[PDB]
Amino acid sequence: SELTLRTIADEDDYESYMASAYSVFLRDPQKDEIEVNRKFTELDRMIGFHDGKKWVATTGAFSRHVVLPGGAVVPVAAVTAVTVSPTHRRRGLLTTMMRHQLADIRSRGESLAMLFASEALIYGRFGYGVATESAELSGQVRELAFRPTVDLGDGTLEEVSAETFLASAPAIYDAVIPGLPGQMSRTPEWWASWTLDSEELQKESGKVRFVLHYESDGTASGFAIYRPKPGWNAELHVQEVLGTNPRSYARTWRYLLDMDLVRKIKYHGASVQEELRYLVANHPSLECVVSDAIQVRLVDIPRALAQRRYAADVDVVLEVTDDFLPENSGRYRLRGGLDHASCEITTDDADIALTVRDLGSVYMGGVSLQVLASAGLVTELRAGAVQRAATAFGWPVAPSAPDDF
Amino acid sequence: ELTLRTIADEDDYESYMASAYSVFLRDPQKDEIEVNRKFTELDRMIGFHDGKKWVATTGAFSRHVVLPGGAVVPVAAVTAVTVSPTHRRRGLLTTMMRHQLADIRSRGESLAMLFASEALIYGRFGYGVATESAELSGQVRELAFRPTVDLGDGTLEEVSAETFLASAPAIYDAVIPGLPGQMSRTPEWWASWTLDSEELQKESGKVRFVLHYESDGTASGFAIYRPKPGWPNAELHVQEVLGTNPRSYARTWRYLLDMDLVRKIKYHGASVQEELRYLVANHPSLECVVSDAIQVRLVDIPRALAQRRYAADVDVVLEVTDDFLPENSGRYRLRGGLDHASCEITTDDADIALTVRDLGSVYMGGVSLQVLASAGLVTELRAGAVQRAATAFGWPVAPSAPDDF
Amino acid sequence: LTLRTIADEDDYESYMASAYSVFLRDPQKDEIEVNRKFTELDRMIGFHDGKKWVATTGAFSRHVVLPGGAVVPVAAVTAVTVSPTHRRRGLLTTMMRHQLADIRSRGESLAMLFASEALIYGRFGYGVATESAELSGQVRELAFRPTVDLGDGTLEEVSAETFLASAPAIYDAVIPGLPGQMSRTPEWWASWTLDSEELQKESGKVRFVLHYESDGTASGFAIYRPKPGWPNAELHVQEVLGTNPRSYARTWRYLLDMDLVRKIKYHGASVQEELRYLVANHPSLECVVSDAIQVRLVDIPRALAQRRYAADVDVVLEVTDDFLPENSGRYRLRGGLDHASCEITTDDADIALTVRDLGSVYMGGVSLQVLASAGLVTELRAGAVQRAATAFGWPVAPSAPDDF
Amino acid sequence: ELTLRTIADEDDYESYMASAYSVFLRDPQKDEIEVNRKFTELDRMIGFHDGKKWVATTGAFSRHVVLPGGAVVPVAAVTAVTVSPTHRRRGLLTTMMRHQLADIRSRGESLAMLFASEALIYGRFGYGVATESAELSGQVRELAFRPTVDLGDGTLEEVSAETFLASAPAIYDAVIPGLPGQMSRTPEWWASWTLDSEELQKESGKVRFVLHYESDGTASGFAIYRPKPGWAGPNAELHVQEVLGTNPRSYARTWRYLLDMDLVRKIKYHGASVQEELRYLVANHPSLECVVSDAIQVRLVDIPRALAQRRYAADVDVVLEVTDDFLPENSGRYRLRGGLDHASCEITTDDADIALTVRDLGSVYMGGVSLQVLASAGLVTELRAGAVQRAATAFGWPVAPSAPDDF
Amino acid sequence: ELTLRTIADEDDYESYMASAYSVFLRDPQKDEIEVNRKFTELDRMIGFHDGKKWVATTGAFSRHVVLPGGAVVPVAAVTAVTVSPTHRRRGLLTTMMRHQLADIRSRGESLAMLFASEALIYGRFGYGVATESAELSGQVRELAFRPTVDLGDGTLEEVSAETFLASAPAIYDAVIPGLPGQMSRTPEWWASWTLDSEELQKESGKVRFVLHYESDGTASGFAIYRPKPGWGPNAELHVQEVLGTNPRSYARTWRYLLDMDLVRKIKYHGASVQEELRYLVANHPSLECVVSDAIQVRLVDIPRALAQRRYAADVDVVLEVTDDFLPENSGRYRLRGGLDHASCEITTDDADIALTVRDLGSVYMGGVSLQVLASAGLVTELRAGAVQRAATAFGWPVAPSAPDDF
Repeated sequence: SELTLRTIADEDDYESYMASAYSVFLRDPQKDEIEVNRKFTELDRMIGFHDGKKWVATTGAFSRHVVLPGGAVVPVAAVTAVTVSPTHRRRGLLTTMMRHQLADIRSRGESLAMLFASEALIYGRFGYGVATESAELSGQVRELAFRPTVDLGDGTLEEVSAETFLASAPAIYDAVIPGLPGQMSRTPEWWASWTLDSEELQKESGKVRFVLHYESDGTASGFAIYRPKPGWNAELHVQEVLGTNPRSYARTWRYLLDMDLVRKIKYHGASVQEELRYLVANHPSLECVVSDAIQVRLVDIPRALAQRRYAADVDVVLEVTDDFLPENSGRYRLRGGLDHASCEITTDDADIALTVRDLGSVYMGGVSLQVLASAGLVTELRAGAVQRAATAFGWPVAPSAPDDF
Repeated sequence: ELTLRTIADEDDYESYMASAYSVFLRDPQKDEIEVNRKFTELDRMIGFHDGKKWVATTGAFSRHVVLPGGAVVPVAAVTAVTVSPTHRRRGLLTTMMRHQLADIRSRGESLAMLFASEALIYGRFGYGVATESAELSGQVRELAFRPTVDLGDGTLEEVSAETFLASAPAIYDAVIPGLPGQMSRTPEWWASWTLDSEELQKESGKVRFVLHYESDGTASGFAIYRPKPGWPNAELHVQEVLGTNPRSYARTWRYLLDMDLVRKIKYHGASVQEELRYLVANHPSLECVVSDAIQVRLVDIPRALAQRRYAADVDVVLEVTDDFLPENSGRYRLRGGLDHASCEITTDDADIALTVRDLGSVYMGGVSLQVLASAGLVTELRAGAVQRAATAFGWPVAPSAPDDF
Repeated sequence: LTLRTIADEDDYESYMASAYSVFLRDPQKDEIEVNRKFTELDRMIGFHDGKKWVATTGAFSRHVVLPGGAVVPVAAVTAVTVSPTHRRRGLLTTMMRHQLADIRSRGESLAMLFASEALIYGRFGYGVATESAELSGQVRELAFRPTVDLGDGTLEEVSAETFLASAPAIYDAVIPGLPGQMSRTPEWWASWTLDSEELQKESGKVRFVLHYESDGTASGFAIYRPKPGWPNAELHVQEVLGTNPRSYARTWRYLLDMDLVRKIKYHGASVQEELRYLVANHPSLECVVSDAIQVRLVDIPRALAQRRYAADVDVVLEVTDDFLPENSGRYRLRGGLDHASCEITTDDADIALTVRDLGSVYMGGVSLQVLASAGLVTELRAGAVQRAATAFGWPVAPSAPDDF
Repeated sequence: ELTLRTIADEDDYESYMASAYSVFLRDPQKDEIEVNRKFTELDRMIGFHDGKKWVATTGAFSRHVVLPGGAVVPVAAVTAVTVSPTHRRRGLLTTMMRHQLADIRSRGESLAMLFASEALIYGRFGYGVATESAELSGQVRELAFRPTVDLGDGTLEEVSAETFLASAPAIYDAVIPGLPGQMSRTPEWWASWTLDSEELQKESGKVRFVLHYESDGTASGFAIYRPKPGWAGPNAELHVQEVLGTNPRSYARTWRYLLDMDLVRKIKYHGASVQEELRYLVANHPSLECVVSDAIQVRLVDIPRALAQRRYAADVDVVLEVTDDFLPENSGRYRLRGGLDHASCEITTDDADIALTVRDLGSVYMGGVSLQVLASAGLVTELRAGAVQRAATAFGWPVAPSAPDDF
Repeated sequence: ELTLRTIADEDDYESYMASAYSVFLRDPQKDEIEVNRKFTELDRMIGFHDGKKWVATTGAFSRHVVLPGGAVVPVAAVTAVTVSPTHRRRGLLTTMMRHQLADIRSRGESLAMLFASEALIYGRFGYGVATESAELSGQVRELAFRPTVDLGDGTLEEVSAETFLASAPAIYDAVIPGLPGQMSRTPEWWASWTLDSEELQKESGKVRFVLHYESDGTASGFAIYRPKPGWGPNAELHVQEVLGTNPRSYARTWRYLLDMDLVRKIKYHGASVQEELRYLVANHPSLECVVSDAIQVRLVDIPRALAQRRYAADVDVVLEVTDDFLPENSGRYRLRGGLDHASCEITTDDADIALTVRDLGSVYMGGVSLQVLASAGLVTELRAGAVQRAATAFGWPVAPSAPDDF
């Protein structure tokens, strides 16, 4: 079979392309999600191999924008639909698609690519490093009272339709995400996918429901997305809770936790430092399971390092090795702080030796460079450099998982 | 008719400990009671006695804890906090803690530490959760390391407790200056930590000890673990693994993971940033459950803040409120960095308002001050203060739980 | 917020949709449509915020069998919900005052409410008066005692239409001796026999059995659903009744000897279901007892005079009604097997109790003596509680009617 | 008033099948009823009708089965054996089977075959369990092969049902002469075997087809399987329906394809042979659990012809005193002389060597049950020394019989 | 420094066995170690010692096994195969097995046998799985027999170990000539098999013994089992062994266990895959049957081993045998065998079948068909028709079964 590397040509090609990706993951095509995700799909970013009659490998990317530590919003390739047919494994198709993709990503001005760890077929390859984690939070709602000093405010709550939700939630989201690195901008089209009452999740629980929190003056200041799972021990499956101030956030959670016929609540994909964890008076009642979320592939190292901000002053020379794309290998001087950042090639002595994968892992402040060094994955060349750089690459607010893609 | 008093003699000690186990619905563990007597100070074991039996207890061990920066300071290790079920909610627990904190203050100890598993006083009296632990587990067949992990030329021997105790203290003493939260281990504390307790034999099996030797014969790592034979589901329950360099640590874990007839491994009480988590190539194969470990009660706030070091420079004024011990309330100027730290009463404008409980929570660098502020528990009074203070109160190495007490 | 009743059919479906939504469920369209046929819109009250319903409380006009066989009108309260954004604001209490007042003005002396209406469990003077049993076990372990006469009867699996031509007459014949059961019009039979999608997913399509005497007379029936194996095939019995002991036992034996069945379940049976005593080895038939029907007495003197009593009783009851204080008072009850009267008196009181606890003992399913030993009922003169407890009992325990 | 009759028309056919599914506590599977109609002969589908509904059923398909030695003989594939619960234990099952067995012999079929899952007549009427099946399962990561197993240079493609049916029949036809118990598959039987039944979609997922190609392009192996995506930890499963190959390399390579598939945790093959080659390819047998259970029951209706139609693992000259309780006209004393290349059977007056029932004779007929074990159990009686041992070996076969496609 | 040596004295023995249990993640079973010493030959227990503890072990018992055809030949019962986890993949297992197999051959033992539960060397060194066992289990209420099964006039008695040991050996000795794979049981081996081990007491209960008597008083059957009391009601019986000298005593003894009052479930681990109980039960689906490996065979003297057993039918085949671990056994062998004869010698005639010594061992006890190994690609047919004839001859009408544990 002669394989052709090409992009999606038309709409029937798109549906066949997406059908093959679901098939590799042992799943039927989710037609409702395929239709709503088409609205922000760029066909010339959806590449793959075709054997003349079917798609045998895929790799796509969405043009998105991600918040960096410090609040800067930079373009990012949201990589998705990474599959190879099981009949075509270990034949170079994944490598070829990824080489073409990273080259196209770099030419578009995107300094990095981001990829959910659940894209298991390329986990930990090609320079992708796990940079963000998520927490699954769960527990009995009767055991999740808040600490008494938590102010709930004078707010009110209303369960509303999707249309009403989408008229207020975007403004709330836009206001909070500058302080939540890892979150991504949501156009109207991305909100449509994020709030879709997908058939897949209805079967797991129930129809999606939307809540809005109002200040006393009527201003929308919080929202929640969740699904009920009636008893078969009724459960609430929370998709997202956000608020522009601590009272609306706490009041919205208190609303979900005080619902009468509910026994258990679950929030998959929360931040490992979700404020809910610290509102609860008795932490052992709220289980916290931590796992991978987002992998980062740095594609333009100097621009990426210069675009984010750093928790403290740092002046360090990094000997960066890029095994997959050796043209990115080089020795860079990083000068950064809270309000400034620059990165340039230098011939001075290197302070730290590390790979582009490990550099990507620490880029969002969710993985300590010091721990990678203590593990033997990163090498300190001059005393005190790793400790100072680890603090600077960290951030007081942990990165969190964006909406699924 | 109740008397507040300390333990008088050896029969009094055994009755005292028996009542503590009884409150927790357990028979007295004679082997643990016997070995822990060797470092028990009777005049630090207080309680209520009704004339014929003990009805409430609260004890403390004189220990020494590593702070962020490596300084080892004296600390009261609070233990045996019980109240009889017929005397609950009558003020006995509060009275015992007032006397205990006063004695701790009178001994010059700037802080007390308390395991969160002391459920009867969880979150009371100004104690704040400052350290977490992770339960790590998974199928050993799925826990291969990343290929760049150097295992070194080391060798391993399974040894008796006596042989283990001839090498493990020197290894432990060398690594803990970089592991805040760990406590000094005298010979007597090693005897308890390495006790082949009957309780844990029933959960799995007899304790076993491993030593890792460098090529020159130098002991550089150790492991404590118990096997749980199949009931094909044989498990290893790891109690502790440490090494003085990345190679010995990785080689010792590889030894446990490659052991024949082993199916599953479990490490309860690891660090949430346990080096093993980043050695494993496929993170989803190693489940990570995060929970409370150590609560901190600051007893001398200025001295405690001046004893630790800070991840970056900080100059912040803290308005501290102590509800339980109002004599500690006041306005303190903290000036600290990597190599210096001072804390003093000041009349300058306050930057941050918080309780002594929340101050204790961030004290070991395991809880972000920024998250406590975003939750509404801490109040920022002047712009930018919390972010700078949160970074400084953090640490590149997360604190970890010491040996149980 | 506006307190009002249902206006039309679009208002009705939105009203019912909100009730399911409060209970975290999608609307069951098939059940909503079939239940409309016995719904009176002016008995369906709720709160409306201008665009949606935020609270509901309804009632069906039904008739229930009392101890002794008397059939009295009763309000079958249903659809008690409040939106989660409007909880703890008095809406449920307001609706219940209006409903109980309307119930009293309609001449209904009492209200009945399934305990599964968890949102108002144990409030407003409702007391648990009837229990139900979930019976289950392996069919191969449920042989009957040898003296059980199965008779000469025959069985046929038949369609719903044929079932509805004979089951009402069988039902109407057995319920005079089964307190707690309610009359079933054609509309209620239509709901009771609905092949609901909800229950199809739990098991399978509804099936109907008729038991015929040797002369051809239908004398028993069964409603059940199969749950094929996923060996562990189950039968989910909804109801089995017979006009004589042979038809009842023969119909159960039919279900228990079915070839591919492993386990059987009867949820909502009587705690004194005769099946429990036909089985030779009781431990093979598990019996889990739980609340079924709550009673709210609305006109106390009329209610006690309508039922009959297992033995003679002459007692003075000091009744306290916290929710509806107009019913509070001191009542003299004189009752027996064939007579019953009740009126206000000024004589010395023998027993002090609430209307809730009075409602709990009203159907003979809860012993007044047990309520007294617990401290909920207070004896004022010696020996009164024992005599009243026996009289308020009944040789046949009350049982749960068809769901509403 | 009950009438024993055959299916009359198409509405009658659907009511007949509807009653059979109802007896087994199931709704009618419309898709399976429709595709199985294509090889259903209405005059072989008998039952009892009370004037308004079917109250008992028993059917038979005209099929052909491979015997030890490779001979393909006509066989009655008995199916749809049901009785209404209100008419059980009244002789209806016995009557239908008497009529069916008589009809089977007149059609030239020397034997009938019946899946053990037809629980209503398990072990009755002279049916004896003659073939077993194995449920194979395990973690795919633990199922590496022995290193000396040659996978060959072959290639694999996941393909549609239409393309699958263009190559799979030829592969099947080539291997089954060496797999006693397998049945010929016409296009109509392939259509049922490859149906993406709604029933099995709910248990796992949509059916999938794999073809193995040699280096020259020749199709030499195939697989039918269904994915069961994950639903605690990850646990995606593969439910294998069938894997066959014309050579050891295509067979092993096709299994290696299923076992190395990404995102798979567990694999299951229900209805495999108890001597499935996969069991011996796996390096670590304890990783592949093997549960053995009944598969096919055999009812011999023409005893002399049946023994003369199969071949025997070694030479045998034995006199069998056969007792047939249900059909006493088959009772008699038969001399069997058979081997690898010859077989004959006729009534004889010589002294009998072995006494046994036709049920027990049917159990050993396919080489899946040792005649020696039946004797040690007390079910078969040896009349002259050494007879059972020689007859047991000859009635055996180096390849165990295996379950055919479901019917 | 490591030393390869045998056990020197009794304290050395207990330290040796302690290390073997430790490798298998277990505390030493003192009661089993004591009773098994009585038939342990110290000079057959080899291992590696580092100067202060044992770091590797491999032992062998001198036993005798019944072959297809009834011949009872000496066999090495290999046991206690361990290596410390700190000494893995350094050649210790290979060295111990080279020395052990060489000693086995010099002692006149034509083969070695090894339980598959010795997981550390599963499938290595030429050992091939030759025998399987079945775990049989089900609800006793569902296990009625076929009606034509004659139970006889026998009687049953629950007896003490001493009373059991006065009759069980004679019953056992009478049935095993027809049960290939079973091994002779001296008094010392009976003592281990009937030990009321603390390990099995914890899994269920104290061992119990049953004897079946004919009408004339003759002991004709026995059973070994342990009760597991209820902990829904669910008391279990764990059967260790049931044997009878005739079909009636076997069936009656099983009927006794299945009709025992207050029992819900019965389990027989380590039965034959052709255990007679499977065919007595009227409804096979009520008796679950899980088949797994039992005994591995290592042929060390190929010509004598092939000549010592008998074959189900005549065979004249030339075997090209490859022995990778012990290449001195590699060669081309002509096997001529039948029901009453067997001979084997090296030949230069054309080979008919090519196979390894491991696969040859797998088919040796009649529990694995050579034809299936050939269809799997593990065995190669060189001339047409050879495998089919050889497979039948290597089979046997009675399947091999697992002996008592060692």
